[PDB]
Amino acid sequence: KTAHSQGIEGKAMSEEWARYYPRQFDSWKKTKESDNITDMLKEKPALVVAWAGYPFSKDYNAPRGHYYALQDNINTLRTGAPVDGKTGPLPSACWTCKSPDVPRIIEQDGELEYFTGKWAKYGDEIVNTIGCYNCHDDKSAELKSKVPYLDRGLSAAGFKTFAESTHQEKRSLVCAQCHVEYYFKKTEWKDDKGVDKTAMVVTLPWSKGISTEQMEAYYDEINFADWTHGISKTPMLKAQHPDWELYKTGIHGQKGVSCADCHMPYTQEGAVKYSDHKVGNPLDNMDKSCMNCHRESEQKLKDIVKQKFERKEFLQDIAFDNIGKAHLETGKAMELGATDAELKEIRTHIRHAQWRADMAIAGHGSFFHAPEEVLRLLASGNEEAQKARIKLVKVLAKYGAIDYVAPDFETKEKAQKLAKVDMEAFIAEKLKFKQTLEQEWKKQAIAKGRLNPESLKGVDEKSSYYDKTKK
Amino acid sequence: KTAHSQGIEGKAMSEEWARYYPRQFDSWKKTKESDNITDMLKEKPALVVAWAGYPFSKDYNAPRGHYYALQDNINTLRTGAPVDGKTGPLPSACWTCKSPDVPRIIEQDGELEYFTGKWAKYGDEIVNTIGCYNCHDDKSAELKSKVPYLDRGLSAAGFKTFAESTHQEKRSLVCAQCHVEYYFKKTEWKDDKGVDKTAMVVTLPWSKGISTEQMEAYYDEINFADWTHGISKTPMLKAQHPDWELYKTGIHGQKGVSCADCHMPYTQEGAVKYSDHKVGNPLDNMDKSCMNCHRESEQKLKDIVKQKFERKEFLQDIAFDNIGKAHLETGKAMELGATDAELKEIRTHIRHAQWRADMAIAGHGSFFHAPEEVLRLLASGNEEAQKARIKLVKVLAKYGAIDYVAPDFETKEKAQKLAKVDMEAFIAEKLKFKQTLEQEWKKQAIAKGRLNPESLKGVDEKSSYYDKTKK
Ligand code: HEC
Ligand code: HEC
Ligand code: HEC
Ligand code: HEC
Ligand code: HEC
Ligand code: HEC
Ligand code: HEC
Ligand code: HEC
Ligand code: HEC
Ligand code: HEC
Ligand SMILES: [Ca+2]
Ligand SMILES: [Ca+2]
Ligand SMILES: [Y+2]
Ligand SMILES: [Y+2]
Ligand SMILES: [Y+2]
Ligand SMILES: [Y+2]
Ligand SMILES: [Y+2]
Ligand SMILES: [Y+2]
Ligand SMILES: [Y+2]
Repeated sequence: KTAHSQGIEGKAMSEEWARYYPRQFDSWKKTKESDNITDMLKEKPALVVAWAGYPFSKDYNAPRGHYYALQDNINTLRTGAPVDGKTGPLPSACWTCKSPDVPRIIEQDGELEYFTGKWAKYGDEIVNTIGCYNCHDDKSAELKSKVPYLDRGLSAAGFKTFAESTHQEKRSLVCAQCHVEYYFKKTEWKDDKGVDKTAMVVTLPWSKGISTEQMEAYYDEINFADWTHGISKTPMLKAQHPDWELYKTGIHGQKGVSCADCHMPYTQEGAVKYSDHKVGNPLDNMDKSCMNCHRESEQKLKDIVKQKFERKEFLQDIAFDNIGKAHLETGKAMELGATDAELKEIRTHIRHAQWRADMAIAGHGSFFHAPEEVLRLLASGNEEAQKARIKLVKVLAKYGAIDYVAPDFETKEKAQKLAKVDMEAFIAEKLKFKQTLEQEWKKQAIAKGRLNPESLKGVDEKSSYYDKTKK
Repeated sequence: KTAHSQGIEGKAMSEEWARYYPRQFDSWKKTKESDNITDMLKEKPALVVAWAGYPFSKDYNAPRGHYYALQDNINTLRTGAPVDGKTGPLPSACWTCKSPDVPRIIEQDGELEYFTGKWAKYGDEIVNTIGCYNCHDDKSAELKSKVPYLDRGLSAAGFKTFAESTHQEKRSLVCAQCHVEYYFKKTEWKDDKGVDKTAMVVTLPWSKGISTEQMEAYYDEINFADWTHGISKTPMLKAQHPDWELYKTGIHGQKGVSCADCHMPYTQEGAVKYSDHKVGNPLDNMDKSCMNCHRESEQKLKDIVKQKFERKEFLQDIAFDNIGKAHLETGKAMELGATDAELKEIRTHIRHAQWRADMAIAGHGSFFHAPEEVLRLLASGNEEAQKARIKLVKVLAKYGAIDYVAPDFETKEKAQKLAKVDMEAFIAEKLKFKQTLEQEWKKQAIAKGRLNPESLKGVDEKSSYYDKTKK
């Protein structure tokens, strides 16, 4: 048994586990070191055109340390600027994979109630970032999945549930609670007091399997769309960090190497043996993350990984350039009078092209986890995009614009202009929110004893729109 | 020293080495077991359209056992039907990588003289198939490169020559004498007797490096073209088995694993240790070819290799379908009056699209040797093809054929019709050649003591146009 077999008071605050596990706590807090903010819209402006009409066209950055998960969720322009617990653009489900307070609230008020309402609803309750309680039982300290949608997805796909999986499988599944692709399923229900409510439930699109094509069939079957494209009016699908799905069928995944083997390698200091909890870039310490299984040179392995990234970049830029042009050319055809019937096939191609390309790039480590599937997906997506463009030439020609040249979107500024994103307004409104309601959330959370000031150190120094220099 | 330190009389006939190396000779002759003839034009008819106007549109089969190299060189419709030593469509260089008689003749008459004249020139001299003398010194038995163009290519690319390479590197370079991409360089010269002659010299396009793009730049720089496309009139480049080039930068190649490690694995019978000379499919005996370095399941490894082949197939069919359509659409534009100036950019795209796609598929093991580069190449080639097709829509529209639908080529028969290949005539003419001049070549070679009847056992049972049932 553990030294806390009856549980841990205040379990949602990771600091509460420190007295029992100083090593794991100290390494866990070190993800604070990964504070870089890479603005993906700035690096890949084609993404702005791809996501026109959707929140990702406003703000989208690369992943950084777990230490910043909650604050980034608050800072992203995607969550907008609520003025109370009933306003703001996004639902409560947006907190789900950012805090140990989520399982706390779910175990308290239930899954449906948790998924009901606005993101702003839990502003002064969900205040701790990815912690011990997201992956560990507070009595046995054993690995556990705290989100019901994971098992439901696993079962639907023909996989064993978390409880029925091997220990090695669990070392990856704890990550899969969050590092997977999902969608929100509008779910109607009624609470104990007889009140009819509507929940937006996190759902893994795995009922037909976890391949990109199977998920595609899943979404098409239910005629689902995350949004109607702002330029092409195509019914779009948004892929979000399908890290586990892509990893699962990559060679390491097929071999049984777990996320933890590379990202949380075992370490030994003296006679002390434990798992490095500083989840980050495995290449930072290859002797612990790679050289236990590989006998070659570290530099050679790093050069190989770099090559994989370069291949992905090559195909990514091609696919999204054609996807972007397709969206714009469809928008031009629309302006000229093209009917929905004339654009149906084209829009279907675009929907599929971007779903495949986004699934390939949304998982930031996929270029390494599953290189070959990533390249195949980008090639497949590009082909669908070009099929759409070949057809668009004919539609444009019919309306007298065969020589139309889709506008360029090589800078974030130009792309957001094409996507009609009023950044100045969004940023101004966001800053107001941060200076008022956000501070009230934190003040109240601290007053109630749900949040310890210590955890906020250097947590709000950067975002894609401001930089106090370094988080 | 060896038991034949002064050399081997009749060294070009591998049977002559049997008295010294029975083990290697016995395994070497077993490639006779790999007699399957896979008609690639039948399996992938899109290749016929791709090679319209070129010999490969007539006959192109997958590689089989070394035992059949010489006979297949004779049987392929590509070498046609000469009536004497001064006729036939192809040059003497076509024997180069098919027989140990090649180095014999080169060391005798010199490289330029060997590369001068028709393929038919050496019909009764080059009669032994890939043998000991192609890779071994007949005095020391040490590995050697017998073709001067390999070192010239290696040096041009910044690589060490064969003599300066490590033993492990030589275990791959002996294969590279033949398993590489090349082109024929028209070379003018004058013999000792003062006669001006023209040679077609095998040349490795490596002066800018061995990557597909570098070779592409090499060919474009010298404005080279293997042939003018029969349908699109595009200046085409033909890629031929760039096995080593693609392997070199694949992970096994980067790690230093040699061709021999997988294709000629070390074997031990009792106290006897030797290299398995039955060059074939490593998957036939993974315990010798893979399991010495891999600790997983053989079935799992095989399933992974199968997956790689499926990914390659997926992209290959897409790329060649668009390449085929591009050729046909260009031919249609030509029929309508499109000028060379109007088609220049399109033809450049087609040339590059097919060069990249052909480089990706011409090496039959590349899907495994360098999976990621193969997928990237097929994706790149397809993109160039689609760029050509988008432009072709506009050219076709200008001439009133915007709704033109390129004809289908899903069967070898339909494709060869589009490529205007008179198979009946070619096969009839070939059979006549085989029944007359070929038999005379063999009868004379046997009479002169250059060929032993033993080596012909079951060697001429199959081809892509006849099957006595099984070679
Ligand atoms: C949900 C509760 C999560 C669990 C469980 C795990 N991760 Fe995570 N991860 C999550 C978020 C929201 C983020 C973004 C943080 C931000 O503010 O940007 C991440 C980020 C990572 C990263 C990036 C690290 C870096 O760039 O420095 C990695 C490498 C990563 N996550 C891996 C990972 C692994 C291996 C997990 C299981 C052991 C794991 N995460 C669990 C959310 C959640
Ligand atoms: C779990 C199933 C998740 C849900 C539901 C949402 N997010 Fe998430 N988010 C998750 C992970 C594993 C990651 C890291 C890996 C990656 O590819 O990003 C993230 C990251 C973020 C970030 C930081 C990166 C960025 O996009 O700027 C933000 C700002 C973020 N997530 C916001 C967010 C919102 C608003 C959500 C509701 C729509 C949401 N996430 C849901 C996992 C999960
Ligand atoms: C999920 C993303 C995790 C978070 C957040 C934390 N831990 Fe963890 N922990 C995780 C894994 C995958 C593992 C390895 C499990 C295995 O047996 O292979 C661990 C392990 C531990 C252990 C056991 C001893 C060890 O291997 O180090 C302890 C005691 C532990 N973790 C404690 C702990 C604490 C205190 C955390 C919060 C600060 C914490 N973990 C977060 C995954 C995750
Ligand atoms: C070792 C063989 C690994 C396994 C198994 C997994 N990951 Fe990984 N991951 C690894 C590398 C070398 C890299 C590239 C360098 C980097 O840190 O980016 C990655 C990357 C990621 C990322 C992207 C992080 C970022 O761009 O900021 C994420 C989010 C990530 N890995 C998550 C992750 C998960 C959840 C895994 C199991 C499903 C997983 N990785 C396995 C190496 C290895
Ligand atoms: C052991 C548990 C492993 C860890 C930790 C890492 N890798 Fe690995 N890797 C492992 C296996 C079993 C395999 C498959 C080959 C085999 O022996 O069966 C691999 C393969 C690779 C490859 C080749 C795959 C490819 O390039 O497409 C690379 C380049 C590779 N591994 C890199 C790598 C790096 C950088 C790691 C640390 C972050 C790493 N591996 C960890 C087993 C294990
Ligand atoms: C030129 C003299 C060659 C040398 C040296 C090597 N190979 Fe070869 N190989 C060559 C030809 C002309 C052919 C085609 C034979 C035919 O009649 O179709 C081949 C074929 C192979 C194959 C196919 C085996 C099969 O399908 O059963 C393989 C696997 C192959 N060659 C590999 C290979 C290796 C590893 C070499 C070096 C040790 C090697 N070849 C040398 C011509 C020549
Ligand atoms: C070495 C540099 C070569 C030259 C010059 C030529 N060939 Fe070849 N050939 C070579 C190899 C390594 C292979 C096997 C691998 C592969 O991808 O095929 C081959 C194979 C053939 C075959 C059998 C397969 C087929 O195409 O049907 C034939 C019939 C063949 N080669 C004919 C041939 C001709 C006519 C040449 C002159 C233009 C020629 N080869 C040159 C290596 C080399
Ligand atoms: C090139 C394609 C080869 C042909 C044709 C033949 N051999 Fe070979 N042989 C080759 C390699 C790559 C190797 C391994 C070299 C190393 O040291 O790693 C060998 C080796 C031999 C040896 C040495 C002992 C052994 O490893 O088995 C002998 C005595 C030998 N080869 C003999 C031999 C004979 C008699 C051949 C014709 C029948 C023959 N080899 C063809 C490559 C090639
Ligand atoms: C092991 C890691 C290998 C190395 C190193 C090389 N090859 Fe290979 N090759 C290997 C496999 C598993 C396969 C696929 C199965 C098959 O036999 O086709 C191949 C295939 C080839 C082929 C294609 C043969 C055919 O389709 O008939 C050729 C011509 C071939 N390999 C040649 C070859 C050469 C010359 C190498 C070094 C440059 C080489 N291979 C390395 C496994 C391995
Ligand atoms: C040792 C000399 C090897 C032989 C023989 C074969 N492989 Fe290999 N393989 C080896 C290394 C060093 C690596 C790179 C990973 C690492 O540990 O550094 C690999 C990798 C693979 C992979 C992963 C690459 C990928 O999938 O993209 C596969 C699938 C693989 N090897 C398969 C394989 C097969 C089928 C072999 C026999 C024909 C084979 N390998 C031989 C080392 C060696
Ligand atoms: Ca989604
Ligand atoms: Ca060539
Ligand atoms: Y406490
Ligand atoms: Y990062
Ligand atoms: Y130890
Ligand atoms: Y003799
Ligand atoms: Y074969
Ligand atoms: Y042994
Ligand atoms: Y790979």
